[PDB]
Amino acid sequence: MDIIIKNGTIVTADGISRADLGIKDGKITQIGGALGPAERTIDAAGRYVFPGGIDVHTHVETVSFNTQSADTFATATVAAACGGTTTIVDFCQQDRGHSLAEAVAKWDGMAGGKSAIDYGYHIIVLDPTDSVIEELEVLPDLGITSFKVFMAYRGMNMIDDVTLLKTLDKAVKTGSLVMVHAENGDAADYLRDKFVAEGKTAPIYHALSRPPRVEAEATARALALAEIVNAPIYIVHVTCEESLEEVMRAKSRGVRALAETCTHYLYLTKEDLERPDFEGAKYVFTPPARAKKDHDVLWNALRNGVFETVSSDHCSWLFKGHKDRGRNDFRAIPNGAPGVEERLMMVYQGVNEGRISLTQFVELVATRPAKVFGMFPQKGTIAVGSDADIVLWDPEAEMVIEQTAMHNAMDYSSYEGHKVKGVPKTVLLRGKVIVDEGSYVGEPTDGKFLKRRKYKQ
Amino acid sequence: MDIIIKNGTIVTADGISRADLGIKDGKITQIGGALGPAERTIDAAGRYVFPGGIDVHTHVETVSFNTQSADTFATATVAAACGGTTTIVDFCQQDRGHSLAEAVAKWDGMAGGKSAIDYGYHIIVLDPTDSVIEELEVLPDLGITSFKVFMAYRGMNMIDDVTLLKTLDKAVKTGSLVMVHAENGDAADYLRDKFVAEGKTAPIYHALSRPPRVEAEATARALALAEIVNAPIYIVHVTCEESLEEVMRAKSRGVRALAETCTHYLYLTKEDLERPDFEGAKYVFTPPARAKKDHDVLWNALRNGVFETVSSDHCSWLFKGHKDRGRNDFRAIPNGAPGVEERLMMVYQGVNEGRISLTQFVELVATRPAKVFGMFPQKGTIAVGSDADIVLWDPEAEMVIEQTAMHNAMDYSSYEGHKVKGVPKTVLLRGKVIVDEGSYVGEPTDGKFLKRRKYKQ
Amino acid sequence: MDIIIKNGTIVTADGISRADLGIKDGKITQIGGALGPAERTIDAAGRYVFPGGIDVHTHVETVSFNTQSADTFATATVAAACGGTTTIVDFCQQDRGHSLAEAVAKWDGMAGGKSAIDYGYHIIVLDPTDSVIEELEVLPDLGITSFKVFMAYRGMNMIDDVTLLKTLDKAVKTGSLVMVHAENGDAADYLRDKFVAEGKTAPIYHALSRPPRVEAEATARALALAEIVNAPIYIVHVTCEESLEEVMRAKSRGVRALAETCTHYLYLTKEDLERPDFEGAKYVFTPPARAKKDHDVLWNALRNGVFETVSSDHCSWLFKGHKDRGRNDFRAIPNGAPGVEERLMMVYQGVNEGRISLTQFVELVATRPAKVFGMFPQKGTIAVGSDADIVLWDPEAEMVIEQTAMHNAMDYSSYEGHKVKGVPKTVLLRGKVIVDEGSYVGEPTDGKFLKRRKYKQ
Amino acid sequence: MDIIIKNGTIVTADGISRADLGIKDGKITQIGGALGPAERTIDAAGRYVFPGGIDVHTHVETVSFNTQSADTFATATVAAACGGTTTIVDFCQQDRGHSLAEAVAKWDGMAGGKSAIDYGYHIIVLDPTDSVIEELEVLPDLGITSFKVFMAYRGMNMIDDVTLLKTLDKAVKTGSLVMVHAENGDAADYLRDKFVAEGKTAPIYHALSRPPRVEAEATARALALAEIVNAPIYIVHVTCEESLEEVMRAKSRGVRALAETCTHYLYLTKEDLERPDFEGAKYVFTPPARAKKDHDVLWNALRNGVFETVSSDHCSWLFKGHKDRGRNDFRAIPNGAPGVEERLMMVYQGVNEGRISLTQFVELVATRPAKVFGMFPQKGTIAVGSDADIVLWDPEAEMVIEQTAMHNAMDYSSYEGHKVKGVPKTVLLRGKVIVDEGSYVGEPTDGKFLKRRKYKQ
Ligand SMILES: [Zn+2]
Ligand SMILES: [Zn+2]
Ligand SMILES: [Zn+2]
Ligand SMILES: [Zn+2]
Ligand SMILES: [Zn+2]
Ligand SMILES: [Zn+2]
Ligand SMILES: [Zn+2]
Ligand SMILES: [Zn+2]
Repeated sequence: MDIIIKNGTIVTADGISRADLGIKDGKITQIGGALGPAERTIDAAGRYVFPGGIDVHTHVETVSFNTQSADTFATATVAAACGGTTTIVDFCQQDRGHSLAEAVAKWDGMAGGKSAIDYGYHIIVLDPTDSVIEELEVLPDLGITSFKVFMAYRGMNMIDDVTLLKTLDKAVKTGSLVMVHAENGDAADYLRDKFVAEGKTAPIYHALSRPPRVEAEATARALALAEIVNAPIYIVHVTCEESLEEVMRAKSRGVRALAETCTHYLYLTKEDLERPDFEGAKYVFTPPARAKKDHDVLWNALRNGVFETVSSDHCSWLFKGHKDRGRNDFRAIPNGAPGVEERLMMVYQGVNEGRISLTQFVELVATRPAKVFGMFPQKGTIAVGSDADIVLWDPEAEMVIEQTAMHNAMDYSSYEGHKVKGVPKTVLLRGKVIVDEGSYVGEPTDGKFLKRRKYKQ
Repeated sequence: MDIIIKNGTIVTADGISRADLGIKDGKITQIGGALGPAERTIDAAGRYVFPGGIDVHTHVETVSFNTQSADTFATATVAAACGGTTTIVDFCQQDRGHSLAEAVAKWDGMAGGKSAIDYGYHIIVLDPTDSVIEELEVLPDLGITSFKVFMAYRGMNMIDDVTLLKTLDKAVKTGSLVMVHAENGDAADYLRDKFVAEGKTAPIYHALSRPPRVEAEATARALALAEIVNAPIYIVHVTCEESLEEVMRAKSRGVRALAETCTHYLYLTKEDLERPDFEGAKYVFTPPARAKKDHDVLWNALRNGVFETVSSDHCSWLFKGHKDRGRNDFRAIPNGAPGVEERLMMVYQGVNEGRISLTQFVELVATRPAKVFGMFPQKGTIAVGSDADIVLWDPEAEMVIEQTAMHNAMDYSSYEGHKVKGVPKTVLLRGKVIVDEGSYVGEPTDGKFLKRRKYKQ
Repeated sequence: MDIIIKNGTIVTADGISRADLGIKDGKITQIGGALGPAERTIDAAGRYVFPGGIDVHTHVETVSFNTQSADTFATATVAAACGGTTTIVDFCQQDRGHSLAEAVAKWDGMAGGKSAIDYGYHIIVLDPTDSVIEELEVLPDLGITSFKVFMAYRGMNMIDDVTLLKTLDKAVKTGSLVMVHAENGDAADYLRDKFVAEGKTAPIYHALSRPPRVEAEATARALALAEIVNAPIYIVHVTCEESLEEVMRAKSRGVRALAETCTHYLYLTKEDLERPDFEGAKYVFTPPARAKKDHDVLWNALRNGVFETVSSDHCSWLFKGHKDRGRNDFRAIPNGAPGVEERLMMVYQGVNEGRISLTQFVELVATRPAKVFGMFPQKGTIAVGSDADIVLWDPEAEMVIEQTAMHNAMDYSSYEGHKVKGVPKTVLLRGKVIVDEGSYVGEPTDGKFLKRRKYKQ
Repeated sequence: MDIIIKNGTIVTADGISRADLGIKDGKITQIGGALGPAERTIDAAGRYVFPGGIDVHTHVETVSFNTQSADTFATATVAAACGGTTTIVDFCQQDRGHSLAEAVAKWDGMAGGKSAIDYGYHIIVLDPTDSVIEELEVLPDLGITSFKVFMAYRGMNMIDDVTLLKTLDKAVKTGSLVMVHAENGDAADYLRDKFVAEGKTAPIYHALSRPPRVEAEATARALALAEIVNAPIYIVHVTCEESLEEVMRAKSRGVRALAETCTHYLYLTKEDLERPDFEGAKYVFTPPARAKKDHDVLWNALRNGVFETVSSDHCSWLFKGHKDRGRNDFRAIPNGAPGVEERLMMVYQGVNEGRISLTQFVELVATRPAKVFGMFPQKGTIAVGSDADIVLWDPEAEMVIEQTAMHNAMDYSSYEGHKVKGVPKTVLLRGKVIVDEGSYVGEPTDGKFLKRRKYKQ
C-alpha cells in the first residue's frame, strides 16, 4: 500500500462515508476494512476526501494578436493543482492555414513534460479546409473526441453555419461532441463599432456591445443546427437567463443539447466593468458579465441539474502587460479572465449557502464533466479502480482570496477580496502527493495526456 | 466478514469499478484490497452490483370503498425484493374523522413484523382538521417528513387550496416536503359525468374524462401555491408534456419544485384502455395513460436529469375481483395498477436502448430518491457505511415478464408479455440474502421502519 | 336633417376622412356630399369626429358592506358623457339568496330614467343556486348575454371551479360569454392574514398580499376550464406580464380566450400605494397596481391587438368617507378606484406618444368592445345606420386633470395632476347633444337600456 | 355623380351598413342620403360592397435562371382584378452588379401602361454594395418604403447578418420597413444535398430538406437583429407553429415585429408534394407546405389579430414548361405557386366556416395591409375620400375553382377543384368598372404606380 488516507469523510457525487482509503500504484485499491502497512499515511481527520477537480474549459497557454498569455501550461497546471483540480481539458487551437495534427503536435510541445496535472485536448477548428474537416475523422482515435467552433470573433475564430453543419456531421460519424461559443459575431461587431463611432470606449461597452440577445440567438441557432444534423452539441459558458432558455427549449424538443457555466458567471456582473481606473478591464471576458438575476437563474439551474459542469474558461492577460492595450478602446482589450485555481473554492461556497448540495458540488466540479468528456470512471470519482486523483478539503478553513497567495503567473485574481470557507489542503495525482498542506510539491513532469473516449452526450 | 461479493462490477450513480465487497453487520465495511475470511462468499462474476432499489411511491396495502387491495404489506414487499427493491416509502393514509397518529399506528400494525424489506412512511392528509394540521408539527420527529395531499377525488381524498397552503406552511416550519397528486378534480368530474350521461361507459373514457389539461392546470396551481408560501413541493407522477412543462416553468421562476414519473408512464398509452374484452380495465390508473410522444418527452427529461426518480405508484386491484365492478361504468373501476416488482427491470431497459445511461439508472432507481426523502447515505448507494442493501444484476439475462412468474398477490401484470434484458438475481437487505438466484429466501420479519430525515428539496 | 357636423375629420377604427355628417332621428344618415338644411349645425373644424366611447367594465352604483358608493347611476353616467363615453355596460350584481331577475329588476330601478347615456348589463352570479344557474337560460333573451363570476373575495363574491364550469356550460348553450375576475382568493387570504398577523397594515400590503402569481394562476385555471368546457371566456382586467402570458398561452392552444386591461394598469404602480399620509389608499384597487415594466408589456400587447378593449372598472369609494375604514388595516379598505370619465383622454395619450395609433384608439376605446359584447354596428363606429353617438375631440387642447373639474360625485381622481393633450369637447347621444363645449346639457332621462346580442367571442 | 352603387351592404373592417354609394372622379364622395343622377348605376342587391383587395406580396413578372415566368405584369394584374384585388405591391428585384434605380426603371418598363390595376413596389436588395445600400436613402422619397432581403437561396438572393443589420439601420434612418424571407439557407443546403446524395429526388424532399426548424431559426435571428438595431421588421410568409412562436416571443419582448401568411399555408400540406405523377411539383413553393395542425395555428392567429394580412406570394412557373426541369431533381424545380386571383375567395371561405369574421376578412384582405404599407386611407376601405376601388361580392354564389376559368397565363391552379361559396362579381378601380359580372372589361393602361408612405410598423 503506497498511501493510506484515514479519518476522512469520502464525499463522492453519490455517497458520503467515513472510511479509510488504500492507494496502490496510482489507483484506489481498497476502501474500508483492514488496510495494513503503507509507505505514507495521511490524516484526513475533520476533512473531506473529494475526487480531484476536473476543468474541461481552459486556455492554459495562448497567443492572441502576436502577444502571448501570462500563464503557460506549466504555471497554470500548478495553480490548478493548488486549487484542487487534477485534470484539465485545454482547447488545442488550430492556426489558420495549418492542419489539426500540426496543432496537436504544437500542443504536445507545450504540455509534454511540463504539466503538473493530467490533461486532455479539445480541438478548435477555425480554418474549415476540406482536408482539415477530413482530419476530424482521425483525431478521435488519438483521444481527441470533442470539436470546438466559434460563432463570433470575425476574422479570427468565427466560422459559419455551413462549417458548423459540416462539423456536426463529422462528429456524428466519428462519435464526437461538438462544442460551440454561441454569440452572433456580426450583431456584436455592429454594436461594437457603433459605440466606438459615438466615442464610447470604456470597458463597459464591451458588455453593452454584446447583450444577452447576441448570446441567445447564436445559442438557439447552434441548437437548431444540431437538431437538423440530429447530433449532440455542447454549449460552452451559458451566461444568462435568455440563452439558458434556448438550451432548455432545445432539450424539450428532444435535441441532445448539453451546456455548462463558468465560475465568474455566478459571481460577477457587468457593473464590475465600471470599476474605476480601468479596473473594469480585468472583467472583460466573453460573453460579458451579466446581472445578479442571472446568478440566481444559473444557480437554480445548477441545483436542478441542468448543467454538465461549472468550468473556468481560464485565460491569462496581465492587467498591466495585456489589458493595457485598450485603455482607449475596449475593443483592443484582450478578452478573458483567470480562475483555474479558484474554481473549486468558489463553486464550493454554493454548498455553504444552500445554493447547491455537498454531493452536487462533486458532481459538477468533477464527476459529471468526466462522464461527458469520456474520462469516467478512470477520472471523476473515488471508487476502486479510480486513478488516485484526490483533494483533501477542510470545510472549516476560512480565507480571503488574494492574488499574492495564488500560484499562477497573473498579476490579479477575478475573485480578489472574496472571503471563502472551505479550502483545498493537500492534493494527489494518481497516487502522488503534489500539494501538501498548501505547498506545491510536485514535478512539471507528473502530468500526462489523456486519450479521452468517444460518443459524448 | 459476514459476506463477501467478488468478481462483480460495482455500479453506483457516480462510479463503475470492478472490485470486491466486504459486508459486516448489515453494512458495507470494505471495498477492494484484501478482504479475508467470510461466512459466505457470493460470486458476482459477469454481474453488476447495484445499490438496492428504492421505491418512494407505493400503496402496498389499501382499502378503497369497503373493499381491500389484493396485496398486503407482506405480499408486496416480497415482490419488491424479488424485483431488486430493498426500501419502500408507502403512503400512510389518514381515515376521515381520525388523527394522523391513529393512521401511523394503523400502518405500523400492517408493516411491523410483516415487511420483507425496509420501509418508511409518507403521510396523506385528507381531513385537514385544525388538530390534524397541528399534528404535522409532530410527525416529522417520528421520521415522517413528507406530507401528501390530493387535488382530485371529490369526497374521498380531495382537499382545497386553503388546505394545501396550510400544509405547505406547516411543512416549511417543520422542514418537511409536501407531495401532491395534481389533477383538477372538478374538471374531471364534469367530464366524467358528461360522458356517462351520453352513455359512454367503456374504460377509454377514464382517460378522456381527465385529459392532459386536467393534470397541467392542477400542477401549475400547486406549484404557484408553493411559490406563494415559498416552500419546496414534490409533484408525484408527472405523466405528460403539458404538465411537465408547468414543472419546468416553475423551476425557472426559482420555485423549489421537484417531480417524478412512474414506470407505466414510459410504456403505456391511452390506447391500452381500448384493449378488447374489458382488458383495458387493467390500465385504468391515474392520471390516465398518455401517448407515445409523452414517452419520448419523459425519457428525454430523465436523460436531462429533470426528475428525482421513477417510482411505481403500486396498487393491487384484482382484474377479476376488483376491476370488475366497472364493466358497465368506468367510474366504478378502482384506479391503480401493479408494478413494484417490475420497476427496476422496466427502467433498466432504458439503458439498453440508450434512452438513459447505466449510471443514471442507479441515480433514478435508488440514489436520487434516497437523497430527496432523507435516507442518504444510509440507503441509496454502495459505499463504506451504507446498509448492505444490494442487487446483483445479470445484464445479459433475457426473460419475458409473466404474472405467473411474479411474486405478489395480483392476477395480472401491467407489463405482461414484455421481453426484457437484465434481471435481478440475488438481493441483500442490510447484509442478509433475501433473494437467492431468483428465489425469495427471507423472513417477513426482516423489514424495518425507517425514521427519515427532514428538510427535503 | 336634425344635425350636421361639418369641417371635421371622421376617425373610425378603419378610416380617416375629412367629410361632413348628416344626423336624422338619432342616426347617421349621410356622410359627404350635399347635406342640405339642418335644425342645428356643429363646426368640428380642427377636431376629430370619433365614435362615442364604450366602457364595458363599470360599477356605476354599488353597495359594499352595508355602505353605498359615492356615485350613482346618474352621477356616473354624467361623468361618462363629459368624458366622451356614450355607452356603458354595468355589472348587475346578484344578492345572496335572491334571483338574477330580482337583480335585473333592482338594476332597472337604479338606471331607468336616470342614466345620462345608454347602458347594458353584465350579470354577476355570486350565489350559484340550481335555480339561479337555470336562469342563465333566460337572461340572454332579455339582452343580458354575458355572465360574470369571481375567483377571489371569500364569502362575498367567490365561487368555485364547479360553479365556473356550470356557468361556462350554460353560456355555451345560451350563446353567452363568461367573464371572470381571475385571482386565487385563498392564496390572497393566506398572504393578507399573514401580513396582518405580522403587524403589517399599510396600504402597500394590499398589493404585496396579492402578487402577480395570484392573478396568473387564477387566469390560467379559468382559461383551462374554458378549454375543458370548450367555451369562449373573457378575462377582465389583465394587469401584468405573468397573467397576460397565460392568456397568450391559452390563445395558442386554440382556446377562444379574450382579455382586456384598464386605464390605471397603464399608468399606476404599486409604489403609488406608498404615497404618504394614507394617500396610497386611493390606489387600493384589484388586482393590485403593478410595475412600469408591466405598462410596457400591456401597451405593446395593445399595439399588437391582443386586448379587446381598455375599460375602466370604475368604482366610487370616497377617500374620506369610505377609504377611511382602513387607516389601520388595508384589508378593510374598500377596493376600487374611479375613472369612467378619464378613460378616453388617458388612453388617447397613448396615441400622442406613439404607443398606439390614432385608429387603434377608436378600436380599443369603442369599436372592438361593441363588437365583442353584441352592440355592433348599432354602437361602436361612425357609419350610415349607426346611432349618432359621437365625440368631437380637440387633439390640440391641453389640460391638467383635476377632480375639481371632473363631473361625478367622488372626492378625488386617480389621475389627479396628469397633463393631457386631446380633450372631449361636445358629445352626442343618438343625435342629441348632451355635452356642449364642455358643459353637460342633457337629461337623466336620455339614457336607454340596450338589449345586447348573443354569441360573444 | 359618375357612378352609384345601390341596394348593397357596405362591409368595411369596422362597419356593416346597408346604404348606397356615390362615386365621383375616381373617389367615393357620398354614402347614404339623396344621391341624385348618375352616368351609371349598379345594383348591388343581395351583395356585399367590399373595399378592393390589396395583395402586398406578389412576383407578377420574374426571370429565374435565364427563364421567364409564365405571367407578366399584364396577365397577372388582369387575374388580380377578376379576383377582387385592385392594388398590388410587387417585389422589384435588383440584378447582381446593378443599382436599385436600374431595377426600379426596369420595373416601370414592365408595369407602366400594362397594369390592369394599381401597384406599388417593394425593393429587393440582393447585392448589398456600399453604393446600393446608400441608395436606400433615396428610394423612400420615390415612394418605395419597404426593403426586402433573403436569408436563404445561396448565390442567388441570400445576404448575411451584416447586410440585414445594415439594411435594418438604413430603414430606421429613412423611416422604412425591412421585410425578410426567413429560412436558414445553409441548413437547407445541407439537407438538400444530403438527400440528393442518398438518391432522394422526388418533390417531397423539397419540404423535408427545409423543415420548420429551418424557418423558425431564421425567423428568430431576423427578429433578434431587428431588436438589436431597434427597428421594425416584417416577416413574410410565416408558415408554421414553430416560426410563428418566434414572432410571438419577439412581440412580447417589445420588438416591433410584424408578420403575415399566405393563402396556401392555410390550405395545403406537405403531403400535397406526394401527389402522383409529378403533380406534387405544382406545390413546390417556399417555405414548404406544412401540416393541418399548422392550418389551425395560423387561422387561430388570424382570428386573434396576430398577422397583418394574408398575401399570396404569387408566382408563375408552368407545370409543363418550368416545373418540368426537376422531374429528376427537386432542387431544379423553380420554387413558387400561383394565387393572386384566388386569394380573396379562398380567405373568404374562412368567414363561411367561422374561422374568421366577415369584418376581419376585409381587415386582412385589404385594410390592414394598406395601413402597414402606407396606402391608407387612399386605399384600403370604403369611406368618403377613398379611391373608388371596390368589389361587389355575391356571398351565395357557389363555384368550383378551375384553371380553365381563371384569368392569368398559368397552366394550373393551386386550388384546382376547391368548391367555394362567395365570388367576386364586378370590380371598380378608382371609379372605373374593370370587371363586370365576371368579365374583364378594363384596359392595361388603367393601373397606376403608387408612391407609398414612409414609417411602416
Ligand atoms: Zn468562449
Ligand atoms: Zn473559452
Ligand atoms: Zn396519485
Ligand atoms: Zn399514488
Ligand atoms: Zn374585478
Ligand atoms: Zn370590476
Ligand atoms: Zn419568399
Ligand atoms: Zn416571395
